[PDB]
Amino acid sequence: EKRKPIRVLSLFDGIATGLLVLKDLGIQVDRYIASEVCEKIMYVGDVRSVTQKHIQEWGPFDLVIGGSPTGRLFFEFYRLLHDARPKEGDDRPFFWLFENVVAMGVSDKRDISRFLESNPVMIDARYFWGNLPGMNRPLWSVPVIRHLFAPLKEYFACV
Amino acid sequence: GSAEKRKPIRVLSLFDGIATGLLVLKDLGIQVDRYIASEVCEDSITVGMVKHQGKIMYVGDVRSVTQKHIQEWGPFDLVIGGSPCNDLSIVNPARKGLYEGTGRLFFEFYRLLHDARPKEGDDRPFFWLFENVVAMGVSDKRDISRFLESNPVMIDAKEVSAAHRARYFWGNLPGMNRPLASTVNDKLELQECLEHGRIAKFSKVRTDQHFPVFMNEKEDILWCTEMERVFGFPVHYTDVSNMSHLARQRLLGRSWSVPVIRHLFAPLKEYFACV
Amino acid sequence: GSAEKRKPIRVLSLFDGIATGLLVLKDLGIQVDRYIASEVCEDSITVGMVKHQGKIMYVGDVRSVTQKHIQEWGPFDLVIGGSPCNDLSIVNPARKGLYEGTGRLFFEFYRLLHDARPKEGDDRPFFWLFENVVAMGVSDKRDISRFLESNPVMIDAKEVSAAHRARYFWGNLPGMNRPLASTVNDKLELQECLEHGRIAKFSKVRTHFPVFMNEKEDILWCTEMERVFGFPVHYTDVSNMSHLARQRLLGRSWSVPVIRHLFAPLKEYFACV
Amino acid sequence: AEKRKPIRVLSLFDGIATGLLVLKDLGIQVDRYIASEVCKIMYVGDVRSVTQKHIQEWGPFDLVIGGSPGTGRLFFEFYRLLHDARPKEGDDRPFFWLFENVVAMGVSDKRDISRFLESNPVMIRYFWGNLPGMNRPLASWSVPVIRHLFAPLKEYFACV
Ligand SMILES: Nc1ncnc2c1ncn2[C@@H]1O[C@H](CSCC[C@H](N)C(=O)O)[C@@H](O)[C@H]1O
Ligand SMILES: Nc1ncnc2c1ncn2[C@@H]1O[C@H](CSCC[C@H](N)C(=O)O)[C@@H](O)[C@H]1O
Repeated sequence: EKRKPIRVLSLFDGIATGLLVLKDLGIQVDRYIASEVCEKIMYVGDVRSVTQKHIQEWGPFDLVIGGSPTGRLFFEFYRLLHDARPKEGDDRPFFWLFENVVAMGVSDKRDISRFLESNPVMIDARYFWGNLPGMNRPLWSVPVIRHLFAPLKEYFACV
Repeated sequence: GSAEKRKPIRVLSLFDGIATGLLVLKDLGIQVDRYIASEVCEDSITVGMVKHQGKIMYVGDVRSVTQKHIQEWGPFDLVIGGSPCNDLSIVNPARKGLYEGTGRLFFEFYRLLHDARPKEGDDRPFFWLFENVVAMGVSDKRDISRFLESNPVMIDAKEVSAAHRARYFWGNLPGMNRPLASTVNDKLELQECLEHGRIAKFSKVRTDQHFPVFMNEKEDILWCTEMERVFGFPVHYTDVSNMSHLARQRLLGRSWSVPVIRHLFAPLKEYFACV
Repeated sequence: GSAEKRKPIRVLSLFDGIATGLLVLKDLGIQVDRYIASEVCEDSITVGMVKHQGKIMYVGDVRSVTQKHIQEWGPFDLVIGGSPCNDLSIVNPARKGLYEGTGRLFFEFYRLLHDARPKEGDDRPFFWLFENVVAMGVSDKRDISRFLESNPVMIDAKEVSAAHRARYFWGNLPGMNRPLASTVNDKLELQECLEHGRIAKFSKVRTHFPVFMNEKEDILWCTEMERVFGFPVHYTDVSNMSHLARQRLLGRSWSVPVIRHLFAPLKEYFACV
Repeated sequence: AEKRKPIRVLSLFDGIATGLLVLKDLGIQVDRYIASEVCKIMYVGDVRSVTQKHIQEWGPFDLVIGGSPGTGRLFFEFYRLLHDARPKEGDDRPFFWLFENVVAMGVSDKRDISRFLESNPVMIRYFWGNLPGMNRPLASWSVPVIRHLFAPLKEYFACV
């Protein structure tokens, strides 16, 4: 019931973008685990090696971020999301973000919006899906993720 | 470890095809509470609609099914599915893989399965089955096994039928890898599947330059009824809706082998009501 | 007026189609000694050869059967036939008539019948049946009746089935004009012939779109037409035939209950199971 | 097996009195000549009015002729008359027939007529018949032609 430092799971293409944005906002970090798709802050290698058991042991996680500024990188992210989400009945704050380029298949955008149950924020240009306050939508990339992540200051401890 | 009357089974069937799951469950004597099927091909929907007398509740495209739908229509005891394989098969040179094309339909399964399983603390029996081809990329198979947290069982219908048909089966059904029982009911040879006045060249048939049957003086391919027997279906199972022989052969070519599904489903008799 | 054991019936079927005659004879319990069929359509031959387990002896084009063949293959007790009608039907404006085109095929029947008739002094029972359409020219009907020395009986399958099909039957079968029995097997309504989840617009089909399904208009399915003409379901589900080929085979066929009505008095002449 | 008797003729020929003139040219006695067209020497009108019973009553017949110097109607009416007038099995009495048509006919028509009559035609016009001399192997108005064709009839029937 009190503000604690954030714990992060990153499938982002830039393994350190999330940590830099978080420290840029002054948010304390108790955990930051980075992974990549290829083909305690910690690098864990291929996402193909991260099992659900690893997600359990390293967790709990408060933030899950992924994407890159083809669709294989989304579903992997999706998997991690599913494995890191709080179970039903747990109301603790949990947030996620997924970025991709606007130049994508219209089918890809529709599929991602369906799977995430959310419509994207367009920023001229990139697409950003998330459940942060302000990313609710109808129907480098560092400072923009900073502004999008700003509401995390009202949920986790700041230094 | 508690006592209760065994209840009929509730099934969610994605990519249902010609309703092999319901046919097999009925043949095992398992009572079916409800059977919700997701399918888009109108020929397959007509087959399942006719041959099972409107028991199936069709819900259309698997991508039109939300988690809210799974909760409101559920609970489900059995979630089964065999997604399209044209973008997974190494035979296709234009295959887009598991993550693109029609391959990503697999994730819909992965999606709805997760929406359908019981919440933590619910010890109710819950079973699932996902089927696909053996001849896919090693990376595709590895990734499917990663997402399902299960390693597949390889079963070939040739052991229990007259068809060469090796498939991967992921799932938590009891005793999936157990040996298959060969009974008298199974037609192990192609000759047993042919119509009167036809001779089989080989023992088993493969799904060129081969017409598998001789009729009098000429060569010939299999008839629709003969493939129905080859795949284990009742004769004339696909004889609906004026569809061409090519349409029926296509429907049967994508389907599950009935005795294989029967082998996989049989242990469900110890969990649900039986007629 | 003499005594003898009833023997199985010997049949010559010209223009046999999908072997309706053998089906009807079996359904009546009449034992069939031999069934020789003349037919040229490979789809029809396949239907008859599969559905009757090689009992039929196919002899090909009716024009390749000589009188010596009738003697050597015979004797026959029953000679049946329904010759093609495309050149007799007034619906066809290119019709060549009874004496030209495929109309003259009738005379082949007329020929073989006369080759199969018992000789003078032979009182053995001998029956024959020739069938064709009602919608032919008056002169063609008069000439068929003159060559066969018989006047036709008009029977419409609509009395014992869900199909409008009025046909002329020449022959000497006992009591061909007697009233038809509407039994319990008879599906008099098109609705009784449809598959699950389809609704019939009309009581009897005349072959627009005769059925509704899920608020969508549709033509008859193959099994539904099989029921409409009185055949067993899936009787024509052989040989990878297109749906159009099945509809063609069924559209040329005899109505099964009508042939059953016509053949039934044969039970008092031949061995029955 | 008896002495020669005058000939009895059934004519469906196009040309009502051709056969009688040819028979008189050969000096053959005629006891009966029944003439008909498709449209004791009697004309009887339309062949549609001629029945098996009329054939039996006016008969017996020794010679049946038909044709013309579509072909289907003419030939099939002739074939009906030939069948009705033919001697029954066991009757070995002399019986002959002839059918003429123009050579300008459908090939299928020629094949069908040869099949029905069980004979191959004499080309000259086409002439089918069973007279001695009209026996032919498989292929690959003016009345003296019928005169020579009918010549063998004076060895089977009485001559004036
Ligand atoms: N988007 C979609 N939603 C639901 N079903 C789909 C679909 N896309 C394809 N399908 C169906 O998925 C099926 C995969 S083949 C599986 C057939 C089934 N196992 C049987 O035994 O009959 C095909 O029939 C195809 O029509
Ligand atoms: N020259 C020929 N010799 C034998 N059969 C022929 C023929 N020409 C056409 N036929 C056949 O004669 C049939 C006439 S329709 C009669 C069908 C049959 N009464 C039934 O109930 O099924 C057609 O099937 C056609 O294939």
